[PDB]
Amino acid sequence: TYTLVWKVWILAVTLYYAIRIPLTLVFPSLFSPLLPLDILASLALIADIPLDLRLPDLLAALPLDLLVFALHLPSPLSLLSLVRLLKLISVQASATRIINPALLRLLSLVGFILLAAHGIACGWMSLQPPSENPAGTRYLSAFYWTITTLTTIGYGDITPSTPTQTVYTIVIELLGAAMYGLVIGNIASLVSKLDAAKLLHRERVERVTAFLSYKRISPELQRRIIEYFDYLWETRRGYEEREVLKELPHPLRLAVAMEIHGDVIEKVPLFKGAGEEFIRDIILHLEPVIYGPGEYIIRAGEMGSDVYFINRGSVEVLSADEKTRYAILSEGQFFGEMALILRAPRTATVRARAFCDLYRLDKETFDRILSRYPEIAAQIQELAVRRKE
Amino acid sequence: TYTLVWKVWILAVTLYYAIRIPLTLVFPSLFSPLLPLDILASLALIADIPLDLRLPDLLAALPLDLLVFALHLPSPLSLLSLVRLLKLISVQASATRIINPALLRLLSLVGFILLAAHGIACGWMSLQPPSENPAGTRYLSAFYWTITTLTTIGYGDITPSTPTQTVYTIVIELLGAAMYGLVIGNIASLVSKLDAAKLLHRERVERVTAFLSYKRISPELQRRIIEYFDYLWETRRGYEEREVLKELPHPLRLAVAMEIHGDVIEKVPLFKGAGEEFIRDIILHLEPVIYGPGEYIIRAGEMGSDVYFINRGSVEVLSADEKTRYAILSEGQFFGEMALILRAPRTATVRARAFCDLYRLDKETFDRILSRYPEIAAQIQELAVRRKE
Amino acid sequence: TYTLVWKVWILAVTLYYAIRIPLTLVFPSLFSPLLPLDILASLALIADIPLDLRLPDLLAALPLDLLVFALHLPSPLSLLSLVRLLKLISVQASATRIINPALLRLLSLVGFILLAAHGIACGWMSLQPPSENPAGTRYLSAFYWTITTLTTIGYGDITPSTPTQTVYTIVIELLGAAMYGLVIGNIASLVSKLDAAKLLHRERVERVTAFLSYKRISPELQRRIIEYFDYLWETRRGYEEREVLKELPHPLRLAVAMEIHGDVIEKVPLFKGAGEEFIRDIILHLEPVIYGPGEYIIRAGEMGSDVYFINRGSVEVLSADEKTRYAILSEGQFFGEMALILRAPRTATVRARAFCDLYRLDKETFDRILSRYPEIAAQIQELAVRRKE
Amino acid sequence: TYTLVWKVWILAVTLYYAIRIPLTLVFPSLFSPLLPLDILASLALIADIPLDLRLPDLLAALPLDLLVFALHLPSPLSLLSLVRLLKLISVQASATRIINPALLRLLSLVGFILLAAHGIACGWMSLQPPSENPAGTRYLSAFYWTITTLTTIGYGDITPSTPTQTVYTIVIELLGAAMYGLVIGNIASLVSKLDAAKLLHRERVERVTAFLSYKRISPELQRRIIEYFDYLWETRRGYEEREVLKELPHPLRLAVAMEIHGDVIEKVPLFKGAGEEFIRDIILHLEPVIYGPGEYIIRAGEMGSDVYFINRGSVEVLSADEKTRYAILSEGQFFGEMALILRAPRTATVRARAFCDLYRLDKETFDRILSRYPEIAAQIQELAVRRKE
Ligand SMILES: Nc1ncnc2c1ncn2[C@@H]1O[C@@H]2COP(=O)(O)O[C@H]2[C@H]1O
Ligand SMILES: Nc1ncnc2c1ncn2[C@@H]1O[C@@H]2COP(=O)(O)O[C@H]2[C@H]1O
Ligand SMILES: Nc1ncnc2c1ncn2[C@@H]1O[C@@H]2COP(=O)(O)O[C@H]2[C@H]1O
Ligand SMILES: Nc1ncnc2c1ncn2[C@@H]1O[C@@H]2COP(=O)(O)O[C@H]2[C@H]1O
Repeated sequence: TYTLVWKVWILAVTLYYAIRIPLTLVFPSLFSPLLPLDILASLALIADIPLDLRLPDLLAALPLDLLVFALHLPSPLSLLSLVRLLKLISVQASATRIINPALLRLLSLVGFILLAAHGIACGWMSLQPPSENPAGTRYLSAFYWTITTLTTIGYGDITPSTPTQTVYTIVIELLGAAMYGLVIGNIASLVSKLDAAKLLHRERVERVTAFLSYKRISPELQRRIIEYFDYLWETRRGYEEREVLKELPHPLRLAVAMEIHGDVIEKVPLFKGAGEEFIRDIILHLEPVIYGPGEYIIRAGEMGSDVYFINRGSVEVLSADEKTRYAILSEGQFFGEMALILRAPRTATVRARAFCDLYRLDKETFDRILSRYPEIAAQIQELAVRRKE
Repeated sequence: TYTLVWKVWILAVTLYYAIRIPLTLVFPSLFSPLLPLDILASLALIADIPLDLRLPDLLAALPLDLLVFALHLPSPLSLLSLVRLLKLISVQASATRIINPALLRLLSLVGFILLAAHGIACGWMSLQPPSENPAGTRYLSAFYWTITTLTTIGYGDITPSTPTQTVYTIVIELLGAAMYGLVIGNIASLVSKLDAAKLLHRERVERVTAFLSYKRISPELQRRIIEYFDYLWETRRGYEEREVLKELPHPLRLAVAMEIHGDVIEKVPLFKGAGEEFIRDIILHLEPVIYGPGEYIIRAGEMGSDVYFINRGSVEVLSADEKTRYAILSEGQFFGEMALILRAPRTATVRARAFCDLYRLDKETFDRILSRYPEIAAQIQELAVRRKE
Repeated sequence: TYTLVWKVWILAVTLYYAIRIPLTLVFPSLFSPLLPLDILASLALIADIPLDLRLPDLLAALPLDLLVFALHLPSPLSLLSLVRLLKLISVQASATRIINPALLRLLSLVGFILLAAHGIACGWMSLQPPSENPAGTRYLSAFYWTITTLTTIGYGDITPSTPTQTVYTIVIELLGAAMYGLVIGNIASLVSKLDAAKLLHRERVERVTAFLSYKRISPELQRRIIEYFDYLWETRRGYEEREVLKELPHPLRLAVAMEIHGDVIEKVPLFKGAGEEFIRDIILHLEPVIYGPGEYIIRAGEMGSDVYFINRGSVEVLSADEKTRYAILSEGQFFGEMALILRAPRTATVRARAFCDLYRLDKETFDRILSRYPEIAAQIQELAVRRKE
Repeated sequence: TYTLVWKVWILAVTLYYAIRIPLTLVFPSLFSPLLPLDILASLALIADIPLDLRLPDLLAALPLDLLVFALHLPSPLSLLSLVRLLKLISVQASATRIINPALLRLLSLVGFILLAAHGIACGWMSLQPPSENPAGTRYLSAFYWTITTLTTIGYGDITPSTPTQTVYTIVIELLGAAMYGLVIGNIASLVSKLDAAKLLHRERVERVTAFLSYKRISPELQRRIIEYFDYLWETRRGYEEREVLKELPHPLRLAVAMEIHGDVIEKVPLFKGAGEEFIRDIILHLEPVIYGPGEYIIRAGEMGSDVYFINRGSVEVLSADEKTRYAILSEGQFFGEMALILRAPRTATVRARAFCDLYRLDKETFDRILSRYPEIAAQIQELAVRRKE
């Protein structure tokens, strides 16, 4: 598309105006050689209102410039040529519609302050006696004074000497030295929001760890609490899927979930090739859970019935005691299905070989699934009746 | 009413005192020509206590001024004429009872600091040797010094030279340079609360978008999540009606709801002209929901029964498959009524042609409505039995 | 008690040390006339460890002073007499155990900074060439420089001139100019917590009012929403009783409730003189609710049964229509009792004459009360059977 | 282990580089005697990439130094030797993996600013005319100027005099005087998080106390609310066990609970020596509760059945009236067991002699325990039948 190119070009034109117009207000020797480079940017300003896809555009586009300097209008009225700076109040919002915004906003404030400093320096250069000095060093001194005043440092090596300069510096010391604190506060607060996810996984971890270390916790447990937390930050960046997705409506949430959980989908044998309405009914009820190594899930005799679907990692099935391990299950399989099918207590124990994450599904949705969909229930039936040895 | 006029006049009088009294304390040549303009404001100060609809008013109204300058009381005791400044401590609270308060408060703090600066400058002008200089430039220099000190810039071009001036500037450098930081912090924090609604629709959108862009989401879904969010900001400003209205009591909430949801009311045929107690029983249970274009609502076979009332936009009804579209529904109509009436599963599918918002009503309130109100149930009965083709 | 007197005396002694010890470190001409006033404060320092009802006390109490100046120990080692300042690190915490703490903390930080400024000024006075000047003006100049540096104003009229002074001022410009910002930030944040209740009733009111004024709400409703809110702030200061009292345990909550709701207690005829276990069972289930004038409570035909106990204000009972008003009820009475007793729908309508607040009690606790306590049920029975006309 | 030693050594080497490299950039007379101390640190830099258990390490380890000064490369290109400072951007994160982090982070920011100040001072020393002055005082003056500028104090005693110096000081006054505010804000905010637990027990206590003191609460109740709160802070530091432990998964939560509640375990006679599956089923359902002295728990006639296990303190059993105290129970015992066993109302009253904390267990888990485990039910049966006198 070319809308990005046009927006970048408009930004370039409105920065050209911002840098140029006060500087040519101070020095009238310009605008004679820079004339050909101004008509193009002026006709590229009235051609932006038709490209709607608004009062700033109406006021700023009309060529109020190029005549103020033409008729050589005197000084108390020549300040009305400054209205071509009103594109910024819209550009700062239109540039947002393109990169993390917490980054685009951070930069826009920085340019703004470097434009305000230039404008104030050009203002201070004007109301001075005519001194036979080069223009470049005069601008350097004016900008040095403006940065000294705005930062509330105040060296005092160069200070006002006339009542007009005194009033001007009072106005600056109030206004600019207030917005510098304001903009620096905003930027300082918004730098701390570049991370967002790192901060919460750290606040949560510190909150848990302070309480754990306050008590006389053995080193072993304290080893695992910090390993799980690191695993969660690595694989999920501290995000909470549920907590994010209860802001969206139901169809958008379903569409997002069917792509987010698309890894466990087409992995287990019994989901793919089993219709498209079952896969929509069951996708929202799959919830993630993490079990670390050397940790138990089923303890062979408990109530409840919660099928567990292996996403990543290997799970090991054991008896009610340590003896006679049956087998080992891997990625894309599941276990714990006959607790509700046969109406019997748990008949085996399961551990985790490594950091394996897996999806747990409740009993109510599961027995509703059995009561509604016959052939999937039959497949579970034959798998359970075969799994008897 | 004239209470606004009287309050504005009292504000004008208490600003006249604030600007004048220290300035006439410094210069005793005044108060001779300004006498006729003082008696009116003094008699407009004792006439405010009777207009109650209070200790500041009691202390400040009594003409302690106009005698201090009369008897020409000496300097160490003449400072007791400053008590006419105690109207501000009430005026700053009484002006609130009139425009967003987050705007009225922002301005009141700005005037306060420009009054404190003037008072401090008038103070610094006093304890100086008598210099043969014009009064205007002397006030300008004093105000320049006060603004330099309060802003913590400190050029140092004009500095104290006597022990009394040194003690005065120590007092200012502590006290005023503390409240300047305090007031600027308050104003900086309260500028960010002018928006309120824009901020939350932006924090929520960034929170969702960061997680969406962290994953490998296709561009299509990412297109719709941001279109819905923009539609919600345009039509609701990011507000949450439920979340706002669970602070009010039940009768106030009902009265607010019957005006807020008054658009869907008198629009559908079966609500207006159907009593006034049904319309009170059902107004609180209507909840809004948004469905975007190309999105499904009913999938022809599901459980549940939730009638959907069309507020704005057109909804299209389809079969269990793509073939044989029945008809199209428009603004002010509804669908999905016979799921509970006939005790049958959903017999049709519905999509959205554009961004249509609609109101969903639960099954419990609906069957209670059927069990309580006979004639509305009969109207639904005849509409359902006619809608069989 | 005398513990307050002893604590105030200890504060006076530890402020005497704080003001005196660096000042006598700078000027060795003292400590000769001030000797009798030091032994008393020194023996009032070793007598505080026995009054336990602790390392700061152990280190600071031992008379390390009074010998440093005695043997006239040289300068590089005389700084070890400063350890008598270590009582402050405990006093700042012990003074809390006495007035809103948000006020006591605000003042303690202010004294701390005025002690740090004095200590730094006394430090700067020392490493100077011997100048034949009065001591008072020298201290004034040193304190002026210290306040200029700590506030980050920096006039620059008096500046370091020796390498030792340069190192000292670098140390101050880092350390003191950091804690001044720190302490001022703390004080600025904690000034805004003096109110606490005013802020929340204002944030809530603005949050509701912004949404109400965004919509096209009639002036009448907007009149009542703001009157109720003002009534709630006047009678409850914006507090939420429930929200406060679910931090306490059950017995403390019961003890607090039996005193808070003691106004409605011994007011209605049927509670006082009706045992002490019923009054404990029912005190926690009474909840407050506010109904404004011209507002309805019962609409004659609804389901539910919620007895309403009149706390303050008059309530008016009406028929199902406007005609034939029955009577008027006043403070200390109740209504709406036979909805559950006779198993009949509501037979009357009730309005509010003015801003009357009243207590609502649910149906489950009420019918449990009827099922458990016989004589109160009999009293309700006879009152209901008499109230048939 | 030796990984801590290696990490400390790497920190020492990267601080040696940070202090040395700009200082030898300014003064070329060095690097001749300091050569033997550089080769060791350079070969201790390429030996860190193999010890992985990464682009900063790749760029910084290659000996780009030691040749820039060798060939005596000119000034506009000699600045490329600064790349050996890129270890800090990793070291600041790797030092975290070792002491409360809220302390390690506080210190890392302080070193960073003292390194930035040194770098800026060394920069300012360079672009100066050659003055016949000692190097030490020149560095002292440069560092004094850098600290004056970064702190936004600005004495102005020494100021730039050349255009290059003016551009340099503009760059510093923007950049360094922005990050000084940023880092000081971060450190000021993070100092207030060293406590964490103290703050919440204080915010909660103030929130409760403001409401209690707003009402006309008697002094007696106000005495106990503050004693319980102090007891809770002493024995639990204001922590909420439940609220912390609903962030961990179920097996980690169980493992943590079986160590946290290990005090009440092996204390009561009937838990230890009663299997290992009962002790896992019941450990998560024990919840703590605190009852102060002179407070009632059971009032002899109520419904419900909640066994109470004595952790610490003595509990006293009384009749339905004051007469005929039966006995006294101590640490490690329990009461209130026959409310569900005999299906009878409460037959006794119990008070608290002192601040005794105890564990309450609900009725559903208790009757499930009775229905599942026979021998523990039999032990409760025989204890209840013996406890009949
Ligand atoms: N021999 C086996 N081979 C494969 N899977 C098994 C075997 N024995 C038990 N399982 C699985 O392990 C599960 C443990 O709990 P369930 O009894 O609910 O259901 C069990 C089966 O899913
Ligand atoms: N031919 C039709 N004309 C109008 N509305 C229909 C038609 N067919 C179905 N509907 C509506 O579409 C709804 C789809 O779900 P229900 O079966 O619950 O109820 C259905 C009717 O409200
Ligand atoms: N004539 C009356 N005198 C006093 N109270 C009444 C009278 N009529 C109705 N009430 C009360 O008003 C209540 C309205 O609702 P209820 O019918 O639940 O119970 C009613 C009584 O408590
Ligand atoms: N004489 C006694 N000796 C020991 N314990 C008792 C005695 N009488 C009552 N209790 C205990 O006190 C409890 C009070 O409530 P319960 O009746 O539920 O169960 C009671 C017993 O656990």
